Amino acid sequence: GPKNVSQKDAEFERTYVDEVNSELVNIYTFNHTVTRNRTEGVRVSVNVLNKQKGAPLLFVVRQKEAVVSFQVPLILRGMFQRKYLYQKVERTLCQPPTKNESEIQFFYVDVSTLSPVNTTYQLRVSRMDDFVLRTGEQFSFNTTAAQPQYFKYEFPEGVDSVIVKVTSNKAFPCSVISIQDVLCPVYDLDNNVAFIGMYQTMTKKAAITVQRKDFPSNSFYVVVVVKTEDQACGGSEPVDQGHRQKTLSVLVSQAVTSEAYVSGMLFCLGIFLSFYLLTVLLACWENWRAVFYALPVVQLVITYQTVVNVTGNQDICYYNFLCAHPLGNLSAFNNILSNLGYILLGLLFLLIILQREINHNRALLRNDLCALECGIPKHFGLFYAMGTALMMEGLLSACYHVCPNYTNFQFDTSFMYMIAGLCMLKLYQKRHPDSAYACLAIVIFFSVLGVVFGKGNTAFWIVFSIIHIIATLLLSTQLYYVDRMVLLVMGNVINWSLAAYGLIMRPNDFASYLLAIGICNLLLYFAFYIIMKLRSGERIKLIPLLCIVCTSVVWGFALFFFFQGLSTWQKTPAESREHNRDCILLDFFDDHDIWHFLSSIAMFGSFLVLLTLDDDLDT
Amino acid sequence: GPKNVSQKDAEFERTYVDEVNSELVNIYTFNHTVTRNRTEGVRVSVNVLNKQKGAPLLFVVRQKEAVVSFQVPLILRGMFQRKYLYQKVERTLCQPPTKNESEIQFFYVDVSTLSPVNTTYQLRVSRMDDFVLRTGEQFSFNTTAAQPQYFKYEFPEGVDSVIVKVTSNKAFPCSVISIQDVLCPVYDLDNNVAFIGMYQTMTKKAAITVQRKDFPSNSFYVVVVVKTEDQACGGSEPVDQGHRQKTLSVLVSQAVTSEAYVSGMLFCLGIFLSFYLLTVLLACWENWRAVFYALPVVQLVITYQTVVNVTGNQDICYYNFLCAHPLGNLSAFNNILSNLGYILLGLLFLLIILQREINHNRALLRNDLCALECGIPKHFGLFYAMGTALMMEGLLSACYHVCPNYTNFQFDTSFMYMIAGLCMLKLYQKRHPDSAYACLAIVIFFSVLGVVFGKGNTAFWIVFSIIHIIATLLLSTQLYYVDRMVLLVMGNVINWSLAAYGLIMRPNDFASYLLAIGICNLLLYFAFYIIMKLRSGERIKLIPLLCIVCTSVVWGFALFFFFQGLSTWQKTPAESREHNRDCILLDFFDDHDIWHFLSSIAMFGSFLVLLTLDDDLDT
Ligand SMILES: *[C@@H]1O[C@H](CO)[C@@H](O[C@@H]2O[C@H](CO)[C@@H](O)[C@H](O)[C@H]2NC(C)=O)[C@H](O)[C@H]1NC(C)=O
Ligand SMILES: *[C@@H]1O[C@H](CO)[C@@H](O[C@@H]2O[C@H](CO)[C@@H](O)[C@H](O)[C@H]2NC(C)=O)[C@H](O)[C@H]1NC(C)=O
Ligand SMILES: *[C@@H]1O[C@H](CO)[C@@H](O[C@@H]2O[C@H](CO)[C@@H](O)[C@H](O)[C@H]2NC(C)=O)[C@H](O)[C@H]1NC(C)=O
Ligand SMILES: *[C@@H]1O[C@H](CO)[C@@H](O[C@@H]2O[C@H](CO)[C@@H](O)[C@H](O)[C@H]2NC(C)=O)[C@H](O)[C@H]1NC(C)=O
Ligand SMILES: *[C@@H]1O[C@H](CO)[C@@H](O)[C@H](O)[C@H]1NC(C)=O
Ligand SMILES: *[C@@H]1O[C@H](CO)[C@@H](O)[C@H](O)[C@H]1NC(C)=O
Ligand SMILES: *[C@@H]1O[C@H](CO)[C@@H](O)[C@H](O)[C@H]1NC(C)=O
Ligand SMILES: *[C@@H]1O[C@H](CO)[C@@H](O)[C@H](O)[C@H]1NC(C)=O
Ligand SMILES: *[C@@H]1O[C@H](CO)[C@@H](O)[C@H](O)[C@H]1NC(C)=O
Ligand SMILES: *[C@@H]1O[C@H](CO)[C@@H](O)[C@H](O)[C@H]1NC(C)=O
Ligand SMILES: [Zn+2]
Ligand SMILES: [Zn+2]
Repeated sequence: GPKNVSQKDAEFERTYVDEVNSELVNIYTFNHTVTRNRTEGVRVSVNVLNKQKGAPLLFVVRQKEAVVSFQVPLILRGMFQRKYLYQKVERTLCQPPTKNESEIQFFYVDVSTLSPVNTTYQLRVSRMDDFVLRTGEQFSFNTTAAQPQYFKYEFPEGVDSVIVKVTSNKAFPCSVISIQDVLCPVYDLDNNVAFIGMYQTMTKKAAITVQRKDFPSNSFYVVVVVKTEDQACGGSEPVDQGHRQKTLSVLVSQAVTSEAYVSGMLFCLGIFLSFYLLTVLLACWENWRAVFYALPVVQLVITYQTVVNVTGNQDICYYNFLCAHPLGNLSAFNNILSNLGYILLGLLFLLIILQREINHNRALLRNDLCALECGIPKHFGLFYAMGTALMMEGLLSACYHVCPNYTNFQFDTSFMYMIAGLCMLKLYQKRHPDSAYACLAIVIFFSVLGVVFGKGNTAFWIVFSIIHIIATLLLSTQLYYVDRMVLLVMGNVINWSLAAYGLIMRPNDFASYLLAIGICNLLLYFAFYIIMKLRSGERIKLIPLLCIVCTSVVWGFALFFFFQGLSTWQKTPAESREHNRDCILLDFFDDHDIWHFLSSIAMFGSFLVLLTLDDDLDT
Repeated sequence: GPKNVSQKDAEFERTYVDEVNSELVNIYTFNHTVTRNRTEGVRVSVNVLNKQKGAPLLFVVRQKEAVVSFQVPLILRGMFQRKYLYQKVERTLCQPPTKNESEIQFFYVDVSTLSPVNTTYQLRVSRMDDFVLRTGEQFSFNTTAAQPQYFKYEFPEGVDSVIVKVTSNKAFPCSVISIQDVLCPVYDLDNNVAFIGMYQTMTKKAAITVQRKDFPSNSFYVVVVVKTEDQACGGSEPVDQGHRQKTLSVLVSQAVTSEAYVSGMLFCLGIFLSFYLLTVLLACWENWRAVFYALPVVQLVITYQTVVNVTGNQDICYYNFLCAHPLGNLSAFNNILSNLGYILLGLLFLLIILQREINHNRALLRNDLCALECGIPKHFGLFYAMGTALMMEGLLSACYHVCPNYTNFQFDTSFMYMIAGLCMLKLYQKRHPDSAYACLAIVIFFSVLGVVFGKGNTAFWIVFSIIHIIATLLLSTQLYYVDRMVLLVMGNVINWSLAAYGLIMRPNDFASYLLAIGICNLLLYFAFYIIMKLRSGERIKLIPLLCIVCTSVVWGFALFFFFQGLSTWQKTPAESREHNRDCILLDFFDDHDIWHFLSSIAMFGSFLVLLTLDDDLDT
């Protein structure tokens, strides 16, 4: 007649080799017994042998309630009208749940083409024996840009959230890992995948935190889809592309139940309400025996945070996805407690100055002669800024850590130098009792130029490297005697030891690097201040000296953890996600959160250097 | 046998009514003669009559080089697992260009289902006689969420850019208008549409500017896709949804060729190099006859601008899409020249102060007695700020107008009050020659609270309304005699006339509204300053008075155009795009760009009030 329609009764796990004309159509009738409980996923797999350029095979999979139709050799899209041609196509068949416990279910495969030559294909329908994922058990597979895959997970009895971790041992097939509910169809194509769910482009690691209140089915599909071009991960006639494949590994493990939150917050209070206990008991017994930054920052952040929450495109906020414990609508709630050190110490510092000035004033009322002529003259208008600034660093970082990003970046660390600036100002306002804000603004502007060029050319880096060493020998002679020539020994080597470290690494983060120059230069001056006392008639009581060794150590651990993550921020969040790590402390905090703890203790303990350093000069 | 396969030879523009079992499949063989030049688009259309709940029809359209397969009644997705069921499906068939001038082309339709009851459908394949769009000719059609449509445009001989304008007379089907190249397939589904191209959610208006350098085919497809739920436009068992349809209208018109740019830029220079000409000729003949805002602003903007340029999601930047002439990578280049008034007048102002102070200093060298005791004492450290501030308002608005948005919003107008503040400070520093920055920061913070609540509840508005009238009677008695009680007459009514206007409209924009309070309150004080002179022995020369009438008028036109668009910024850029308008002046500038022109002339002409107002007090 017009055409030829052949109706074979097909079988699972067998390979059929056949031929189709422009005048022949093949229909295969597969059938499987589905069970309500032990769902198994069917998976079709076709492969056209030595196809010419004439006309594709057209494959239709007809279930009871869905039609899925593709054409082999599949042709996929590049950026600039580039085409890729895959000879081998695979697809898992979505199928909805059943009201009966077990029932027989049919589906048909229809193979046809409109080319006048006998095309030979290779059809094999095989059942998946590893569909449903199990909690805490690794699993490996393969996928290409023509053969997307997806697996099922269903939450156990009494697990309210999991974290789907997917890893790969190599870089450049670029996968997308979407997470979708269990209602057919499954959006596992390059165009479909971004439609719904909450995805994550991966290169070596992806981690998605899932909570079963969003899934009334108590289950979800994990969908892995490779991409034709690697531009979104930092890479560089149809072009056959079947030679490019990706091996992966998926592990689903339960998240922290509820105690890591309670035992995490009872750790911040336990070591900062400890200082309040300590100083009060130390002071009591012994004695008688800015807004211009608050406004623009926050309202951008609230706008930016909800975007992912309402879109599920997790390439926006540069969290540490392996340790990011959500609470409410906050996706990294453990990076916000970490900023309790500033809010609880920058305030405690102010209380110290209050009573210090209040205790002082009574001496004038007592008509003390010392208060008028003995000791360095009082100036507590700068201490009230250091105490104020610290409290404002734990508020512009708690707002940065709601979506860390290239845009949001300057908010925290730029204000950090201000704190370091006041320490530099106070020492110079001490010895020479008779401005720098431009330099802090310049540094921010330089970091802004270092923000417009953070991944800037290495030519820019050596420009900064050269300029820094010029400013190294410039400020060297500003404060310049055997002891004086001792200064330039370390004052120039340490800066060399840092600028050189820049070229060896070229951290994509810049402002955070300048912070390293900040302390590493400043911390030297403290010694330069102390060596003045030791090599003169000046002395040190045990109260200030004790606050010198301790704070010189907490600046050691802090600068260690501040270095544990320094390159853990790159372009293309897919690359920046390769560096995430599990939670070190209490399984709630990681390296960075330790830095927010140690920095606030390093700084507060260096304020109480200045406060009591020149307190032996009273008499 | 196993099934029944019927092979009909079908015909165009006829309606076939047939039945299918779980044991019958229909195959229709359509054929059309395609021509290289006059491409016509085929369009299938199926409709299932009184379908039960059992099992869908499955439709496959098999061309020579593509398979398109759906299932009727189509089921579409809501937000929270809501399903919608369409009984009627339509689709235009994509088909690639032909190497022959004209050739016969076949395609098959396959109708089959797996339900055991005779389902009756209604298949009609009809050719489209209005496929290819023509330049400058309106065109109307219809579409639903099951029947997406797309049309073709190909650029004429010598037209380098067009603007696709689509309008609708009603609001709430939410369409998406993508623009894609002419390579099959066409992504005209809810999931596909966002994949590639450059789309725009519409409610009443959409306008996409297209440039044929991005399309080597010299043509593109305009794709219209309705949406099931109206949430993205501000709205509120499967639920049958075929009763909801959208009528549209598409007009493609050529953009400004090249002269609107040259004749636009030769308009900014012609009226600001005019002032330089004017004042120099007026002065010469007659006489002898901050950085803390530059850094955070810009680098966010460059990051934000390229996102649309690399994604084509034009619901991000709140341009005026009907008048937005691109140049380079800037999408609204006519909103950036408009800010040449500040850069060219805030600088000219400084030149005035220079020679004013330079001419002054020689009087002291000449040992003039007047310069020491006659006239109000000189203080040009505040004028050098007003001249500096103006130049910095035409730089934080030229950076805002690269993507206007809720986040980017505060950059320009917040700094505007600073300029108004110095004018208020100068007058009070004049009469009382012996701070407000907190109020400007508070206003920004209040506008920040008005930014966190811009669309805030009307309860918030009346709070501001009540508080403003309290501050109306508060500052009234600060500066308080028949003339003194004249002050409170207008000083309180005008503020009432504004706060009341707020409740009648409740503009979603807030900071811009506060600007209206800014001038409308400030502008009254100028009169309050002038009425002091007129009702005393004080006088006015013709040089200052001339600069009073003129600047009181340019504050009339400016506040007119500043009101022509005040609600033209809402939530959901689909709604905010209903308010766009064509270009008024030179077909390059619109209402807002006139405001950037008149504001800079209104301000500069009010500085030269203060400069020369009290210049009759010399002797
Ligand atoms: C369902 O498919 C199976 C194939 O897996 C069919 O079972 C075959 O039946 C034939 C005829 O008796 C025998 O070769 C075997 O019993 C089966 N073949 C196998 C297991 O390879 C079965 O007929 C199909 N069901 C229906 C209703 O057609
Ligand atoms: C993924 O693909 C790789 C091939 O790239 C598979 O590795 C092959 O299969 C087994 C397992 O090692 C060996 O017998 C072959 O020699 C392997 N080939 C190579 C080149 O290594 C791997 O098994 C696949 N992963 C699966 C099936 O889970
Ligand atoms: C292409 O389709 C057309 C239908 O539009 C077929 O033309 C029909 O041919 C029959 C047989 O002679 C006659 O009824 C008319 O000539 C046509 N019917 C119409 C116009 O309604 C034509 O046969 C098809 N071509 C092929 C090769 O099958
Ligand atoms: C879009 O649909 C409307 C119906 O909602 C069509 O209007 C109908 O068709 C013609 C044109 O006015 C009239 O004879 C009918 O009475 C109209 N019905 C109603 C209720 O107004 C309109 O024609 C369609 N647009 C097209 C086909 O371009
Ligand atoms: C296939 O078509 C040919 C026509 O040449 C003829 O043998 C018959 O119609 C069909 N036979 C089979 C086995 O399909
Ligand atoms: C199982 O499914 C069949 C349809 O194949 C249906 O007729 C039957 O009612 C179902 N079982 C029960 C217990 O309802
Ligand atoms: C293959 O093509 C030949 C034409 O040479 C034709 O006779 C034959 O029927 C086709 N199919 C097979 C299975 O040989
Ligand atoms: C349809 O199937 C029936 C079987 O009951 C039989 O008439 C024949 O096989 C087929 N007839 C037609 C016209 O398709
Ligand atoms: C027109 O198309 C046919 C295929 O149907 C092809 O054989 C022929 O070569 C084409 N015409 C020319 C001039 O190449
Ligand atoms: C409709 O269903 C009946 C069963 O009652 C069956 O006999 C018949 O073949 C079906 N088709 C038509 C066209 O009547
Ligand atoms: Zn931090
Ligand atoms: Zn503006």
